[PDB]
Amino acid sequence: ENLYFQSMDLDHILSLAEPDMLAVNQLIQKQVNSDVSLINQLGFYIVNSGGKRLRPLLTVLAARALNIQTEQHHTLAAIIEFIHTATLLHDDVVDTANEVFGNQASVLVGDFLYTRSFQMMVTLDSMRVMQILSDATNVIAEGEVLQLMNCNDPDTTEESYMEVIYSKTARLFEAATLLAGVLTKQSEAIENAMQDYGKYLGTAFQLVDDIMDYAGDDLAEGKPTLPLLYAMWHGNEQQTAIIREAIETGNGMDNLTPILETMEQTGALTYTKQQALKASQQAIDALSPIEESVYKEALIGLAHISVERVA
Amino acid sequence: ENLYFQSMDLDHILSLAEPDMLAVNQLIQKQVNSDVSLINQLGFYIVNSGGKRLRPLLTVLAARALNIQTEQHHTLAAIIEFIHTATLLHDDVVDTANEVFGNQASVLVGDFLYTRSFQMMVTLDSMRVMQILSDATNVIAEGEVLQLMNCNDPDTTEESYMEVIYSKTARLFEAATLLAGVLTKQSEAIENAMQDYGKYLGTAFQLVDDIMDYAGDDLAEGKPTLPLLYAMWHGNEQQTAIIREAIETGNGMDNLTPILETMEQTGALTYTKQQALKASQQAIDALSPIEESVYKEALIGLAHISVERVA
Ligand SMILES: O=C(O)CCCC(=O)O
Ligand SMILES: O=C(O)CCCC(=O)O
Repeated sequence: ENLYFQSMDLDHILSLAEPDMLAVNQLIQKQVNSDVSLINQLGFYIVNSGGKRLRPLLTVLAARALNIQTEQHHTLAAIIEFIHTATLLHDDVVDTANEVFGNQASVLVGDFLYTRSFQMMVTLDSMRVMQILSDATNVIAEGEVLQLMNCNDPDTTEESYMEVIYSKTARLFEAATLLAGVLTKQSEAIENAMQDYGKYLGTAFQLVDDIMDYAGDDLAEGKPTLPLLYAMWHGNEQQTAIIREAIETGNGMDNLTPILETMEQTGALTYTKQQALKASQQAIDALSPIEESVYKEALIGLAHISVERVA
Repeated sequence: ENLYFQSMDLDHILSLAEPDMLAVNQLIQKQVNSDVSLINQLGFYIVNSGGKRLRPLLTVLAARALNIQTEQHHTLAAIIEFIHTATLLHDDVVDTANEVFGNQASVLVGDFLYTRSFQMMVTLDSMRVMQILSDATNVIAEGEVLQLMNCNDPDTTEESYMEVIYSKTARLFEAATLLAGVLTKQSEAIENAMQDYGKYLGTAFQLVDDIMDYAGDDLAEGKPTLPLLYAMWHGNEQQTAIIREAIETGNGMDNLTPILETMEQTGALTYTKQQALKASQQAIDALSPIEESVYKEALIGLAHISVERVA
């Protein structure tokens, strides 16, 4: 009887969003602009298709699900993607544009994007927007530093890993969806609903990323992600010691297959997949208060799509 | 007859400002804080005496010259110094905390300070403050990129050099003094007066810095500053070619004394000193509309002090 039993697939999501996404991409091009040639060249290299990405998609779908009557979500989407791009540039120094243009330029163009995003925020003329994004971006910075601290630390806890995911990835998604609610003057209940959707969706996406690494860039650098940690926690004495050493010394690739084996035997990747599935469902469940629309259906489909590669 | 004929000296300026400056330094300590250990350690290393510096001094003197009735200038001073410190950290990558803690951490803690400064701005509850500082910080980023472009470029013009000084140094001073006017709800005329004071003061300070380099860190890196450029422009054919090559190749120290000689013969350092003197006087002249007070006298003394080492 239910003709719309299937969740919305990616092609339909992307077709639905396309007019908004192309408008975001155009705004990003016009906003990347400065008189300074190097900014324009590095900018082109890193953000020429910036409006055609996941965080802008989320943002425009959220705003349309909330019946936005302006084009302020195009500005918001560009802000969010500039924050993401600035973060990426800076993270690749501390670990690409920095390989191509140097650490220095990548840092400074990161700052150019970052500061420009705040200038765009000011055009929205909302102190609440500034509060939300200044809080979010400070959290991101803290999360990136916490991540850098955890590197080579085999005593990293599950809670600390999850705090890194939350701060460095999920918080920006959470802000984007909350801000769609702010711009459209929604109730506290609806704002909370959208905030939770973003937070959990972003969590799902990062968990899946960490799974797909092993399904070993992280291994190489001594990065303690959940699959590697969980394998260490549940492995036999020799397995645990191999992984501890890999984390401390970065020599994991010399024991690549034994480590991958430990992950299989302990169900470490499975456990991480379970956490991703949970986040995805929590995101979907958060949208209960939201009015039905094709944009709501797209947000639900995105949550399904986030964990598709993992089932 | 005039018992106060002498401009206020540095000891009197610093004594007058000390209660405010110690309050700024305390706020900076409390605001540097996070749960993340590395932020607290790098933070301590770079900003533990941040409230005892030139930009906070300027800011608190400006606000008191405008009869501020709150302590919002302590927040402003901390914001300005966080912006400066974040910039410095980032600039030292692209060229110290990065030598000590690594490029990566220095970049990210820079971002922590930067984003925290915006969170502090939000506490001032003024959209105009956010507009001014988002504009200023984007200008700084652009200026830092323009500087990086000019490096090793012997065709850099005087106008381009001055644009770098204006964007990378003077604009932040200009914002600080303008913002003292914004916080104390001054007229447009008084705001303009304070803005100009900061702009010209910051210009003076940077010119003096560039003079004092030669009075050869810049030489080493192919940096085209006014003294080196002017020497090239006015030197004989052999002198000009030596300096052109030094800029392009960074081999200037192999011709250290001939270059220094060219600067002497051409009056290149003198010409730059003349520009610094001019900026200093323009700053003093901008304060004409400001009500008399000991804080006004301190601002005037600071402008004199800026160029003292050069006369
Ligand atoms: O509701 C707020 O104003 C706080 C925003 C923090 C966030 O959830 O992203
Ligand atoms: O007056 C304004 O609102 C613009 C501030 C730019 C500046 O002079 O620093």
